[PDB]
Amino acid sequence: SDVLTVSTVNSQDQVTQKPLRDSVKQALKNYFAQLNGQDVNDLYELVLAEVEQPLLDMVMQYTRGNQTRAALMMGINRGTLRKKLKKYGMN
Amino acid sequence: MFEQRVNSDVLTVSTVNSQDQVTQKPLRDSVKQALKNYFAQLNGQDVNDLYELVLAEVEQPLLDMVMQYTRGNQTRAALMMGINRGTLRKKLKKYGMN
DNA sequence: AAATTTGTTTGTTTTTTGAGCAAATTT
DNA sequence: AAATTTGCTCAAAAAACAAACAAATTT
Repeated sequence: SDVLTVSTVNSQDQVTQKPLRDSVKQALKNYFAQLNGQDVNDLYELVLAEVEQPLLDMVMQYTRGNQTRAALMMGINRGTLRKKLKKYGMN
Repeated sequence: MFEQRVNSDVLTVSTVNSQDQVTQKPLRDSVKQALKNYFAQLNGQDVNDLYELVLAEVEQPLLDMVMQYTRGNQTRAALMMGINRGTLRKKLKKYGMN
């Protein structure tokens, strides 16, 4: 059904899958909960950055550091990959 | 004084630990363990679109949640997300959420 | 009655892109 | 020895943009 899921455990010690989107939801819920009233400036180019670093780190781990297949997997350009690596400093 | 808070820890997701103790680990790891498992129960398939798949998993809620928090007001959400109002409407239309 | 926010468009800039290429590196 | 992947440059096509509004809606 859903390809992107994380394990969870309920009180009765049952491990159990759940969509990733359900964490992100929680993630944020909590963020907002936190700041009472403090304007939020850059929420998009934040969460992105907290989701690209792992995607990158991991779809390189999986390709043995082959930037070319790396890109083919991610469906984006050999170039823009080198950029995104520079951005988080990985290349 | 203000204790430091790393970015790792600015977006967190509660988890149970080795001493069934409730700790608070970065979203990062969710995205991390999510892809680990996506590879595991994969094998050999042509995977040409991995970026977009992740993205459309992360954009949906970000929008889902930001809109609920501005009780419908785009102009804010857009300003709050640090993105052009046009491109907000674009993204919305993509997932519904109109 | 204001004032804001919506729904459009019109043009510019910033980003992504393919397609080349020598040099380096893996097979 | 051969195939490939890097690191770069170019130009082209595409996505994001800010600035303008009238019409709609909310303060």
